[PDB]
Amino acid sequence: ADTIVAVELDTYPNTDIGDPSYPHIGIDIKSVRSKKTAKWNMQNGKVGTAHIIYNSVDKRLSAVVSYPNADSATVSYDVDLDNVLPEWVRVGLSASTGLYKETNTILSWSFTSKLKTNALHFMFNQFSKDQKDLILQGDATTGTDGNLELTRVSSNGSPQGSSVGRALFYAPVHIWESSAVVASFEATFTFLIKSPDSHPADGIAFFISNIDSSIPSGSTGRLLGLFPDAN
Amino acid sequence: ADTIVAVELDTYPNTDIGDPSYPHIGIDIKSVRSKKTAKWNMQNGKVGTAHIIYNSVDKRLSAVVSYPNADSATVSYDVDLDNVLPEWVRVGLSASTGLYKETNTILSWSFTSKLKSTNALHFMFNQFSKDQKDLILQGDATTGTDGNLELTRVSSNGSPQGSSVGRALFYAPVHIWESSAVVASFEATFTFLIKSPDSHPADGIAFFISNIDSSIPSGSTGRLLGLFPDAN
Amino acid sequence: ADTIVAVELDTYPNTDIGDPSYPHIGIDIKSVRSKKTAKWNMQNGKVGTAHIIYNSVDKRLSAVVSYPNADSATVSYDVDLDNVLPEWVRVGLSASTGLYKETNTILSWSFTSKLKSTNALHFMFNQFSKDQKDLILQGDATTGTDGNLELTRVSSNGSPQGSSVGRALFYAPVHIWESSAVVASFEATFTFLIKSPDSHPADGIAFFISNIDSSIPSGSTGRLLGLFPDAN
Amino acid sequence: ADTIVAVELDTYPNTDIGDPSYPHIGIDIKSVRSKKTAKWNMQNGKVGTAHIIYNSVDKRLSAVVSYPNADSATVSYDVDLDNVLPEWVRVGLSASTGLYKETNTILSWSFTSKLKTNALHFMFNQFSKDQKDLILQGDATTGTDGNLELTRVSSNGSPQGSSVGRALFYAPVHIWESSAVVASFEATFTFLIKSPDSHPADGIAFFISNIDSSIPSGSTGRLLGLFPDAN
DNA sequence: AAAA
DNA sequence: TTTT
DNA sequence: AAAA
DNA sequence: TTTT
Ligand SMILES: *OCCCCCCNc1c(NCCOCCO[C@H]2O[C@H](CO)[C@@H](O)[C@H](O)[C@@H]2O)c(=O)c1=O
Ligand SMILES: *OCCCCCCNc1c(NCCOCCO[C@H]2O[C@H](CO)[C@@H](O)[C@H](O)[C@@H]2O)c(=O)c1=O
Ligand SMILES: *OCCCCCCNc1c(NCCOCCO[C@H]2O[C@H](CO)[C@@H](O)[C@H](O)[C@@H]2O)c(=O)c1=O
Ligand SMILES: *OCCCCCCNc1c(NCCOCCO[C@H]2O[C@H](CO)[C@@H](O)[C@H](O)[C@@H]2O)c(=O)c1=O
Ligand SMILES: [Ca+2]
Ligand SMILES: [Ca+2]
Ligand SMILES: [Ca+2]
Ligand SMILES: [Ca+2]
Ligand SMILES: [Mn+2]
Ligand SMILES: [Mn+2]
Ligand SMILES: [Mn+2]
Ligand SMILES: [Mn+2]
Repeated sequence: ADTIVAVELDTYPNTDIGDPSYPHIGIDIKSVRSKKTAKWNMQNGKVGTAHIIYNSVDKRLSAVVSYPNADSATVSYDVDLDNVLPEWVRVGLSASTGLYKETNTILSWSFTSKLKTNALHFMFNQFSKDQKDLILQGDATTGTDGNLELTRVSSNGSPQGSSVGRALFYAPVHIWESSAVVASFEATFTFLIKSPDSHPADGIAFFISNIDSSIPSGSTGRLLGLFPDAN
Repeated sequence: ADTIVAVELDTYPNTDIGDPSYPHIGIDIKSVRSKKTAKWNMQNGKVGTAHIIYNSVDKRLSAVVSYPNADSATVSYDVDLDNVLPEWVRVGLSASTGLYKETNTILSWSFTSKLKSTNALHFMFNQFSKDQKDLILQGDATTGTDGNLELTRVSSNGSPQGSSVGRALFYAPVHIWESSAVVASFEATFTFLIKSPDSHPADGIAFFISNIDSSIPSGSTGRLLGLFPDAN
Repeated sequence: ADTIVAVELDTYPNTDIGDPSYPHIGIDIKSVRSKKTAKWNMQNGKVGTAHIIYNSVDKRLSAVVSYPNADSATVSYDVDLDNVLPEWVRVGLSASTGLYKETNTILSWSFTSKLKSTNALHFMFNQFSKDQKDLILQGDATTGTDGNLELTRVSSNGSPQGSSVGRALFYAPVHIWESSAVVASFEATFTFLIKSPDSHPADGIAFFISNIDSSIPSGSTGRLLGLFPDAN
Repeated sequence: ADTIVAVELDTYPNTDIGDPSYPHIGIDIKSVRSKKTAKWNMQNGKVGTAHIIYNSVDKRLSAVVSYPNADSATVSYDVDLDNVLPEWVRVGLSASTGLYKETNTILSWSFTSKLKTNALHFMFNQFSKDQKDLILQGDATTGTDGNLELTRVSSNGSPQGSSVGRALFYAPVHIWESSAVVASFEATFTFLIKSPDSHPADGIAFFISNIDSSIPSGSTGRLLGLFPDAN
């Protein structure tokens, strides 16, 4: 299948599949059962911020998710992405809903990759009606107040259940080389998760994948648009 | 047909199509007949450097080509690329040979594009791998040979072949202008090594912005530099 | 005296010194009498944005000032800063009030300078701390008030004071031009909030490049914008 | 005294002060006795490259020193620079010689700092005769083939013993804030260490210090222009 | 995350 | 460097 | 880093 | 908004 490494902003605890009993951030390595998690105090309708970092030296994938005027959440997992991912990858944001639902609004996404030096950088602070350096998969859309809406939102602004959508940057990234001195990537995105319901689901993920990655069929809900099963 | 705006490093004067009677740098807008040129003192087998710049304010496309410890060459043309290009483009390097030949070696290529309605794209190649998947290679272009980009065919001994044409396009489309936008800018830098046995080299290198789906137009070896289907 | 090149956001028309009879943006070169101006539709209490650009190729200094969902203003002047400025400079924001007054609030300031003989300097302020040690604060300028830079004096209730002048210079000198150099460029962006009770605001904000040792010239409140010792 | 955190490229083993019996790279925290070291195969007269990285998340200071076509060296030490350094600092390169000598030539120096976002970046690939965004201390000089020569080199190109010199970037850097989400810095420099003698000494360091840092008197040789004593 |  |  |  |  697809090979996936993601940082999940999981809003809906699924204990059936190893999620803690609380909204959490996790590092996922080729499984939705996160290799490490941390408690995350998600804030309904507040604009939040995610930072994902990694290098070839420390080989440590870390993330930090923040809101204005509140303690942030942070998770870290030592993994050699030489041993998980192919040298060439695409990077993306994925989001899903199931029985329960939420807006998965992205307001900004930036990415920097360095490899010795070769460099790639992009920054989206607005998203146009037809954003041709993005590959939109499933329910993802652009042009709605200059935002990226990963999951379906009706004309009345109401979020839909059983939705899944991703956004991949068009150009493949060189993420690791055998004969390389230093490699690093940084990712930042701002998100707005809103539910009128007292159960928000299912969350957002930054993800690196094989270039040809697709939404695995039925990967709505707990699977967050990343995984075909919950192993 | 393709819509093309290029900065040509033209090494071979083609008088049949308006090229001056000397190696020149020029701005080409939907034609190989440059809108403006300048004398260029090309140095056979010396590593040279090109800088291309533009913004939505001055709407002036300029370029500067340099060698170590020698006077540079410069050309400038006022053009609104809002009126010339589609909003969405790919950026590339093209090179060709014909009857006469030269190595069209690229050692480095960087590109920065910024657009405030800030959105930004930046890439920098200082080495090129055997399989460079964020480049679309067209015709004879190849990567992996001493970490370089070889736009036109080169034998095992580095000896250049005639009647060759190749381009390299960055994979991701670029937002180069928007109607509802305050400031847009791009800069491009690349280093090149043009080498010929004999003091008769051809045909040159170009930085080019095109429609995303741009391909090497049929027969566009030699004078046409991998950009133009005819010489209008 | 100080050697000054500025882009003025002049809110108060001073006819005694050649200002047009409207709020304007202008290029000032060693004089408060702008070398060129343009009408500027200032918006009282709206967060606005300024972009200043220049390169050694076009040798054209341009600026663009914008508000949300409204036509921008633009001004451009051809000047060789090789002939005007010293090689080594400091960059700054200046603001002043006189008889009439306004908040001169800066919310963000970024600067990029590149010079190939590539040498590069980049800074970006999106928040400003209580003690910002990579800024040299001159006169009434202060930091820490809601993470902003307040160039001129503002009461506890945000009410602006008259007869105020303040500047903020980046601490490190910038290499803005070299004799033996191929390409040099700088860009500057800052966001500002100009607010007055009453439709009579004064006196405005400027991005400025100066001799490293530049100080607020004596008496340079009001029309002189913290830049000029007299109005020549 | 001055507060110093450095990555030392130590070419001369001083066993009297805890250096291993081989040329090494080390992390120094307010002492020349490195908190951690690693074997370094220094190459006489070859242009080498150093990378220093750190973030507020992993709070891990790492470095990697490389030459063309040879295995690199890398060292890492977990330290919270909130607890070592002041919020405001200057960054610099220091080099020294003693009884034994070497050219301490710097050909390039770049630095990036990010703090949430506020950012500082500089890159020197050439150094002019009068480089006014550098504070040169002791024997450091610029203009000699566009290089930075940290220690004294005679008119005949011969390196001098008992030399010490540093180069600090002019503008102070915000390296950590109490109420901050993410902070990172990256540093790259290329160096050319050459000795006609069979004993090269004493090495090069990237260093962060109090803004007002000075060459401690007699910090030639083993002390590398950083430390007043060898505790 | 709160009630059965 | 060939062709008018 | 090599010899005493 | 005052002064010619
Ligand atoms: O502090 C945490 C508050 C979250 C609400 C507490 C849980 N409430 C709850 C559960 N728990 C079992 C979860 O599995 C059933 C839901 O499965 C479907 O819905 C989710 C959400 O969209 C999705 O991940 C699945 O794939 C599937 O579509 C209940 O049954 C209940 O109520
Ligand atoms: O013995 C000294 C040789 C020096 C070369 C002289 C070049 N001739 C020349 C021209 N105009 C005629 C050029 O046409 C050449 C034929 O064109 C073919 O070759 C070129 C080079 O690859 C290519 O551009 C064409 O498309 C075609 O393949 C001058 O003005 C001048 O000098
Ligand atoms: O009741 C409606 C009031 C509207 C204000 C009218 C402004 N007057 C005016 C001028 N020219 C005269 C301006 O001189 C004002 C005195 O100058 C002092 O105040 C200003 C503002 O701080 C400052 O620039 C000076 O340096 C000095 O402090 C027009 O053309 C126009 O309109
Ligand atoms: O594989 C490693 C090869 C390096 C040479 C082997 C050591 N040779 C050596 C020593 N060892 C004792 C070192 O302390 C004496 C030198 O001290 C003076 O010189 C150094 C170098 O410039 C400096 O760090 C000190 O501060 C002082 O100036 C010898 O005595 C000998 O020979
Ligand atoms: Ca879940
Ligand atoms: Ca030609
Ligand atoms: Ca005025
Ligand atoms: Ca030592
Ligand atoms: Mn989970
Ligand atoms: Mn031509
Ligand atoms: Mn004015
Ligand atoms: Mn040591």
